[PDB]
Amino acid sequence: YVSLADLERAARDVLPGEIFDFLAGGSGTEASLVANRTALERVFVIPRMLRDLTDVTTEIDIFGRRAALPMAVAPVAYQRLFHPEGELAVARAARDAGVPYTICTLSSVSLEEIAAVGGRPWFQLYWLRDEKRSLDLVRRAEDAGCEAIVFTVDVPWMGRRLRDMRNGFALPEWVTAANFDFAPATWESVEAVRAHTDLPVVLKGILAVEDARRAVDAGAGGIVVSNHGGRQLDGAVPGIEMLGEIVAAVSGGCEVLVDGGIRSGGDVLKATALGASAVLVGRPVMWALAAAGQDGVRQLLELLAEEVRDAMGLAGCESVGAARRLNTKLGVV
Amino acid sequence: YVSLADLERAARDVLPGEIFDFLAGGSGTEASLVANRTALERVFVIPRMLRDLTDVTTEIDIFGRRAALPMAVAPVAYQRLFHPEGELAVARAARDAGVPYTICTLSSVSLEEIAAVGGRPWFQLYWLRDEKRSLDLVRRAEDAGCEAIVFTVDVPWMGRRLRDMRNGFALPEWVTAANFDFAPATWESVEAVRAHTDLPVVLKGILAVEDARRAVDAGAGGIVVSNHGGRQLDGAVPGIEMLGEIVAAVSGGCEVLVDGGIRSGGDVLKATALGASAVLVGRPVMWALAAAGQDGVRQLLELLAEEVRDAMGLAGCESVGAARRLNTKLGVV
Amino acid sequence: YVSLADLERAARDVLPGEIFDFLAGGSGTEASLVANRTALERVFVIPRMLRDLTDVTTEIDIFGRRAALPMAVAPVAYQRLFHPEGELAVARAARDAGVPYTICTLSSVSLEEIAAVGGRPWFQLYWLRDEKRSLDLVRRAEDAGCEAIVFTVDVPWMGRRLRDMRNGFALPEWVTAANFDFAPATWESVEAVRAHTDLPVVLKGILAVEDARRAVDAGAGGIVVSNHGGRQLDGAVPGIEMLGEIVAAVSGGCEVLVDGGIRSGGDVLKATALGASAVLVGRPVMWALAAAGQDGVRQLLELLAEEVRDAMGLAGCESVGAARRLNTKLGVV
Amino acid sequence: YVSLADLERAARDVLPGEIFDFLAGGSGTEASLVANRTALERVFVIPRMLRDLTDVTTEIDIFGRRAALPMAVAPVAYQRLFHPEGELAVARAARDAGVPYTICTLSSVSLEEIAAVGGRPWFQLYWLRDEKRSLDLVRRAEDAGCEAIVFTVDVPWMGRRLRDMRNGFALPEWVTAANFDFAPATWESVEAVRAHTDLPVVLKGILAVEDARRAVDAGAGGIVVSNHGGRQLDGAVPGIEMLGEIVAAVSGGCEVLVDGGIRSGGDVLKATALGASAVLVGRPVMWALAAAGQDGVRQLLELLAEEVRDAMGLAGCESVGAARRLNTKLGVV
Ligand SMILES: Cc1cc2nc3c(=O)[nH]c(=O)nc-3n(C[C@H](O)[C@H](O)[C@H](O)COP(=O)(O)O)c2cc1C
Ligand SMILES: Cc1cc2nc3c(=O)[nH]c(=O)nc-3n(C[C@H](O)[C@H](O)[C@H](O)COP(=O)(O)O)c2cc1C
Ligand SMILES: Cc1cc2nc3c(=O)[nH]c(=O)nc-3n(C[C@H](O)[C@H](O)[C@H](O)COP(=O)(O)O)c2cc1C
Ligand SMILES: Cc1cc2nc3c(=O)[nH]c(=O)nc-3n(C[C@H](O)[C@H](O)[C@H](O)COP(=O)(O)O)c2cc1C
Repeated sequence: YVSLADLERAARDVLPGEIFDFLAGGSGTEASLVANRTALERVFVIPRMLRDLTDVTTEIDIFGRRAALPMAVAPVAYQRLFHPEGELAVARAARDAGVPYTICTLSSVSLEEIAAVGGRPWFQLYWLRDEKRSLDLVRRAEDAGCEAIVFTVDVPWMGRRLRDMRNGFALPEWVTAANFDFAPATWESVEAVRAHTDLPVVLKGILAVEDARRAVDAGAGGIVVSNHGGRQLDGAVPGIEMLGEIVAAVSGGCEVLVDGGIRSGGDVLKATALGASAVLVGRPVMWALAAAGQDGVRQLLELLAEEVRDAMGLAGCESVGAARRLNTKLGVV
Repeated sequence: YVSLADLERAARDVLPGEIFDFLAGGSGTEASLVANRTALERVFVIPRMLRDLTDVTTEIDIFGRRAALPMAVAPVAYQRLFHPEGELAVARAARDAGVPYTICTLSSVSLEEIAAVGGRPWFQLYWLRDEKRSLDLVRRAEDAGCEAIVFTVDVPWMGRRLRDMRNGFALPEWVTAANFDFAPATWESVEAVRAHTDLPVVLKGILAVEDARRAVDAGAGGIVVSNHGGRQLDGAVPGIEMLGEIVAAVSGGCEVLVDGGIRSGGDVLKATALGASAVLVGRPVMWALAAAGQDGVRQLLELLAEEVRDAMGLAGCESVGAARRLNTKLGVV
Repeated sequence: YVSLADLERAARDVLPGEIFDFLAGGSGTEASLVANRTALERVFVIPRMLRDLTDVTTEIDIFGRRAALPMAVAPVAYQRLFHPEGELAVARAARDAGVPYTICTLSSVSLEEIAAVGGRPWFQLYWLRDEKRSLDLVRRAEDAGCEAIVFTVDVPWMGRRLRDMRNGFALPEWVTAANFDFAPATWESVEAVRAHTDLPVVLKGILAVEDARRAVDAGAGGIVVSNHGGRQLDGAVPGIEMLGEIVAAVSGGCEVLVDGGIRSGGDVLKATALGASAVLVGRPVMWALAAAGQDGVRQLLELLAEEVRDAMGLAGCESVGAARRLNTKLGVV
Repeated sequence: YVSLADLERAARDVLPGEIFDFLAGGSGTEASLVANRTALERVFVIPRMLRDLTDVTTEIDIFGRRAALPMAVAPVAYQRLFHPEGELAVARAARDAGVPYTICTLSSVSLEEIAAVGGRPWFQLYWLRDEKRSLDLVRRAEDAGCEAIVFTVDVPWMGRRLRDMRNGFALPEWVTAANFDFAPATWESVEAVRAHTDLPVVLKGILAVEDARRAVDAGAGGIVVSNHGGRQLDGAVPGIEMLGEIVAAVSGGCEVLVDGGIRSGGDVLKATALGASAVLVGRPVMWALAAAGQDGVRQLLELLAEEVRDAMGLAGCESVGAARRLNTKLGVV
């Protein structure tokens, strides 16, 4: 594979169409899904030349640990839909690549099994029925060694995914929510989580500048600027279009991650030049999982690592921090 | 039906082509018809997160009455073209959904029959030959229980609909202007109407900021910012592109509605975030009528209600007023 | 015919392909030819409502004479290429419609014969070999009753029309430059013409703001803001994109006309709302001539008159002067 | 041939597909390759009229010598891939046209043989393993009569050309790096070159404004504003989009050239109107070489000379300096 699009083609061949659609689709007319890509394609980097590249490193420190790239695997529910080893295959590859892996509340393998793989697991929280059950899930994740709580804040309920409606998509009997034997989150829920863990709390799904500021004021250690891959509000702005304004407003008060449509190392460089600390990558990781299991995810992460190193050096950046100081110019496609 | 476009497909199958063209077409090159959609597709919403959604309501108060959604059925002439029950089918469904229905001067069932269905009828006025006949039509509507006079102000004469010209389109003998057994309106006509009814007068077809201000000064209770679905001046700006500037200029002096290309609950949310009090929806209501009569219109209104509730909650809005305080960002499509 | 595009289709059927290409083509990659249309399609009018339209007139006064529309027939060389009656057919139709007709230096019928048709003839000058011959041509036109000298200023030499090169296009033996039995113009040439006629001198092919100002200072009675239909510099800005800035800079010191891609009455309204006094129309007049001779040109001018009246009234304009006070908004297509 | 695109079509017919791909391709998704063309297509020139064109000259003085056009042949490695005479054919045609030819470090004929053709040779440097070998290459070029050192500064390593990867492209055994029997450059490398030659040093591949300023401060005699034809960082801004800002920042302190997508004399005029001193042209020269050897390159240069003269005169420019004072306006395509 020489690009992430090679993996997309491989996954479309292997997966049943309704499962490919569950993975690929967005809500409504898919305007926000397409806009995530349009927005990245409009950004051009202004590279710097002639800088010392003798020790080019793609590593970052985030939430108390080194990561090999400014990237983590995004939370994607129900990974056994894509390959029989599901989350364990992805987590193993992420561990071996030095990339954090986000364990989902709706994982198809229990969070303790995935955490036992090792690596740098984070845990994604969907707020449950009552505060007590939600905090017990956070405590399970912390006891299992997860390093951050990624509280998803853009799902008071799930969006209207018309491909899934039209296909009548349902989970096969062999895929379950393995952490179980939901109610809309509010700022009060965030405070309950913050008060009941020492782990950094990361709010995923922030798009408004004032919500990013409030996240810092609320004690978040990070945010993910995101429209949920275009799967929640159809017509929500792409995270990449709010990133620069959000980075300026928080002015270093928390880590600012972004997701949505990251499909190459050059896209990682664009996100960092707009001020992101790191990106999440969702669908491409599942393409690699579907195409070739653990080895497929390994190959994807090796390719992304090469593309990130390549883009950084071509742009004159010996570190991710230097990449954040690059300027950009919007173009037309 | 899971989107309004499903209804469009259904109506194209059933209607004779020349009737589909009378419904779908615009004037001239159809530049303004297409621009109504382009303009909405360029608007992206910046949703808010983590707000209390325990009592999410789509209701508004307008012109003295509660409506279940920030939406009314736009005036569309000659509804028996689309289904034998015509206006009565649409009015019944609107009444049952809690949505105001606009009775047309050129309705194919008399305004008194449609008003007898109940619900919240408004009456749309085209200015007649003389002031006396025009005021007698207003008085008929008021006596029949209509709640607002929607005075259409963008039709000094009808635009040049080339599809209708090319098709030689004419009304079948079985469709008539049932209120009868026109001259261009001016500001003097507006004053004559205002002086002769206690009902709110709503000027439909305002695009210039100074005409919106003059409408308030003239005693209008509302305006509809509209290019008449691209059927009048070809090259007229979309209403959605003037809405924000008009809302600022009137600064609460009247209700500001918008129409043209509203095709989902997400489009309703965009219109409200740009400052509209409510929208009108025209062609989709006739698609539903053609496809399945009263039950089709009911299904359309149920779908729109679900989409509006969904979009509002995903955007963190427990009320329409909160949706009007959302910010937007223009993108590229 | 219900649009000017109906005439284009008719002319393509009848004309030999190489003659259609001589008419339709531009220079180079045809970037400026296409941009003339793109630019008009981006302009949207903000119409006014509720104004008195009881005496809607499309007439203007220009260069000392009333014209029935804010339009003249652009200079197009060698009209016998398109129909055997050539310029006489076009001039007769223009006279009967009350539209000025521009007689070309490179007309295929002598300027005195075309002027004898009557109407409001203008004369277009290409600067000749020496001042004396050029002034003798101006004097012929004045003696024959031409009312204005349209000095074309964007042709120091002819542009590179690749369709004509590829086709090896040449004039048939039966088409000649009937005024004959060229050198680049300069500001000195303009002064020589101005000093040797009392007729208004109109500089056709101005795009830079400072050249429009210099034209006023040089004693021009008008300018035509134009890129020569995309036939001269490939990459020259469309006239319609410079019009507003030029109208502001001359601030009434001369008439400001525009051409390039005017294809409907709505396009005339756009040009006037951007500040033009009048437009020229070139290719569509030749489509009508090719399709149906004099009667075809008559039908084109009747259609344009109807479209201009329609667009003006729909926009609330009882006169061309009111149309010049309309505002516009740029959109995306 | 009447346009450069005629030569592209000719070269595609003759070259093996993998060699055409090595020539045509870019890195990654080819976003920067396409953007070089998009960016030029968005620029429109505002031509001036009525100026004296009696002595229109396309000549410039650059790096101490007259050139017949504001253009040089860009460095393109391994020209024997395209025709058996390779660099000698191109250099002969450039010499006869009065155009500088850039000899590559990776030329497939030795730099001394190409320099012996005569003309105005420049020499392009890729920084080698150690300073000593790199300076010996500069000294060879200077001893052979090269007039400028074009130090390429955007290749710390080569970009990821996916067409070449997919094709498994490799040099045929009959094509070698004839100057031989690389390490990333830095500002220190530039100073080493500057201190060891009296020739002007030209930094090729500058895009950031501060790197252009630093180039002047470092003693460069010129820069080439360039993204390396979209072959280095995928997502790098087109040089043409940075040119105006760079020309303002250096404020005459060095020559500012541009490359990337120049495909006509009109594109040369656009580059000069944006402030370039001259352009480089790469791929089209190789299309001409592939199509017809030396005579093909001669024909390309004659066509470009005609197109540059044509565009300059149509724009009212009797010299390249006048063309640099033209204004431009961005449009939409
Ligand atoms: C099939 C699928 C399942 C997802 N599941 C979750 C989830 O359980 N929790 C969450 O916060 N986001 C979830 N997401 C959103 C992703 O974390 C991510 O925000 C989004 O896919 C955008 O990144 P991408 O364009 O790289 O896929 C899911 C996305 C997909 C496509
Ligand atoms: C077939 C048809 C008939 C219409 N009849 C009327 C009318 O009688 N009075 C009126 O004010 N507008 C009339 N309109 C305009 C609509 O009220 C509305 O402004 C327009 O269709 C834009 O909304 P849409 O895109 O949702 O259709 C008509 C529109 C259509 C398509
Ligand atoms: C076939 C042809 C011949 C033309 N001949 C002349 C001419 O003799 N003198 C002149 O000033 N412009 C000439 N023009 C330019 C037109 O006057 C006009 O500027 C241009 O065609 C743009 O208008 P349009 O888009 O309506 O065709 C010619 C244009 C065409 C297409
Ligand atoms: C096949 C090929 C080989 C090239 N070799 C070199 C090189 O050896 N040195 C260099 O500085 N640039 C090299 N370039 C970049 C060109 O000099 C030039 O910057 C680029 O092709 C953009 O110009 P164009 O669009 O006119 O091709 C090469 C480009 C191509 C296509």
